Amino acid sequence: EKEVIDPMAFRRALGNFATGVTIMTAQTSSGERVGVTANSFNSVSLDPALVLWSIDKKSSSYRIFEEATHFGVNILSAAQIELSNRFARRSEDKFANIEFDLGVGNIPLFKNCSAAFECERYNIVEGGDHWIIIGRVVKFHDHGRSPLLYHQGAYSAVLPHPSLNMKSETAEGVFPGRLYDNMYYLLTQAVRAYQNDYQPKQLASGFRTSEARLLLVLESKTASSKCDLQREVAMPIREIEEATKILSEKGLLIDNGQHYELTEQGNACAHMLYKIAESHQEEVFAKYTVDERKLFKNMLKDLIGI
Amino acid sequence: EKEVIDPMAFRRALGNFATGVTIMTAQTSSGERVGVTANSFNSVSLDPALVLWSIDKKSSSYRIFEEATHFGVNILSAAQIELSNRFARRSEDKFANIEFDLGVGNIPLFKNCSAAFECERYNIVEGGDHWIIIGRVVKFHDHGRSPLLYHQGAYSAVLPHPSLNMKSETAEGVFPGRLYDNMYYLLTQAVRAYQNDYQPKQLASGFRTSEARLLLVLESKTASSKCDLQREVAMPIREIEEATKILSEKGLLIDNGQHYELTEQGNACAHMLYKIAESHQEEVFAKYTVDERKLFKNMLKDLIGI
Ligand SMILES: Cc1cc2nc3c(=O)[nH]c(=O)nc-3n(C[C@H](O)[C@H](O)[C@H](O)COP(=O)(O)O)c2cc1C
Ligand SMILES: Cc1cc2nc3c(=O)[nH]c(=O)nc-3n(C[C@H](O)[C@H](O)[C@H](O)COP(=O)(O)O)c2cc1C
Repeated sequence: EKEVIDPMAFRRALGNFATGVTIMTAQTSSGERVGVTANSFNSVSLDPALVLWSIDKKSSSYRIFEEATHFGVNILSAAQIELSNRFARRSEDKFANIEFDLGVGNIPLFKNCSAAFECERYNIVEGGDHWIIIGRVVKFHDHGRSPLLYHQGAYSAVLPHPSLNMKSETAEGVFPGRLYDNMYYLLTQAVRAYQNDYQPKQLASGFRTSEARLLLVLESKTASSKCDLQREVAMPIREIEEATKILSEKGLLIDNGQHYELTEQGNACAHMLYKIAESHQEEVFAKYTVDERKLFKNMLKDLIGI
Repeated sequence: EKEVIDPMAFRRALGNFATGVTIMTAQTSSGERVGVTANSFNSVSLDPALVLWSIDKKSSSYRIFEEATHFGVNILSAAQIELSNRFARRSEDKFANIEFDLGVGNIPLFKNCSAAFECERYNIVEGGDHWIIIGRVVKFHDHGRSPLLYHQGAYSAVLPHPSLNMKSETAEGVFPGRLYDNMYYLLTQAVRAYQNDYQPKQLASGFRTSEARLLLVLESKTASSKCDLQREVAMPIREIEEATKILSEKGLLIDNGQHYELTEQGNACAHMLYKIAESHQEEVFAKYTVDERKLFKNMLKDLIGI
């Protein structure tokens, strides 16, 4: 006896494992290039230096990866969401107007990535409805740029710094070291404390990141179109479609032909998410004047540059 | 003669791919049980439901994963750094004083995780100095808790929210939607902008996250133990040892046998990292009074709870 696994509910469960984001590329001697956004990448071995990913067996790009003797792994930085979206959708020329260099074996390498790996195709292994492609790394580029994150269906970023030592007996002892008493560290630890308050409440009310973002954006109806919407929620199109379907089942959203609109329940759920977020600062700043609180927001906007 | 890339430079480069953190567990019919912290996990296939990970061929736990018919994947939450560290070090009893449940095939399952996957051992594939273990998922748990991240040798958290539209001619148009105009959103965008200023300057200096943290902490924690140090910098032991070896070869750190100590050049680098962080806010808040900046800092600390 083997258990039947629902594939969409299993896909949602996998969204709990955060990953960076890559684009796998290859080009033949002929001149045919492929590039495929992928988060199935991981490392295997240091010597020999080996990495792997999993490509759909129905992919139109599989033939080129199978034939080309070399392929590249581009680790996207936080600034490359547009690249990630371009190479996630079939089109006539995914590379149109992209700048890229040629590594060994004609590997296409994008500029401004967090890192890149030039691989020789090493082995191809059966993987259910995917093929597992194992590559030997023969060259790499390590730039260190802050990476693009993919988690619970949505694009995010890495929050810097180790946490405060919150059981310390001394006042300055809360900092991991005294040079962490600085404005940058304080801001990251304020975010971390806000998230620790807000996140469990959002989750206990039954919303995951991708659902939450669609509710908050669709409530305001600011350019409610498919390309405009993707840009605002920072999610893949495949994840927008999946998340509007769930919201539809919860009675929160209507998919009227071309665009999406919340229902009255959906509007109330969006507003409930706002009140949760605003709850923490309401409590923490209850004893500050309106002027002080107005001032705090303005200094925040000054660091942001708005 | 066989040419290979430097394994330790390669490991550093792989640090650019962010991942979650798992513990892999198994218990055989004879009662032998294992748990291994791992971040080589990823998904393979939706139908059949397949995932994989890679384990070191010299692992003393491999024999039990090879014997057990079933194994678990526990996706760790942000609050489980202690569990992560516990299951990353060889030990007489990793499971001592740890609460856990048993799944199918007596899989050890930990409490308070982000998610967990019960697998039947499906296939073991040659992986250089690792074995690639493929699992068929027979049951999953989807809790959605904020995840533990691992990036450039160190533990971090997720920075939430879609980025604001910096090219907006209107104040409202900056936000992905109007309900994102709240304190929590503004804090995360503040962190984003700060990091976009700080990060390329820390990179230009040659430091990755693991090195930077060690510098900042060791600059004032001149006598910390190896346990306290792991807790303070939020890095596993194995990364601390790798990072201090790099810092030693750069001339920034000495290992006198008992403790780690920064050199004169190490101290100067720690203070430079501090200046970079402090310089952004110093420029932006120049126009505010001495007491206005004091008020801002005090309000941040109220948010934190210190
Ligand atoms: C975040 C993200 C991760 C993805 N990861 C993978 C992957 O690991 N493997 C895969 O085959 N497709 C993945 N895709 C989908 C492919 O990008 C998509 O099928 C492909 O670009 C379609 O073009 P093709 O049919 O020419 O391959 C991913 C898409 C997104 C948005
Ligand atoms: C964040 C992190 C990720 C790790 N990932 C892996 C991995 O993917 N594969 C592996 O074999 N070991 C990995 N390790 C190391 C093992 O956890 C460690 O070697 C093991 O627990 C040693 O015990 P054993 O010799 O009894 O297996 C990782 C350690 C850490 C801290």
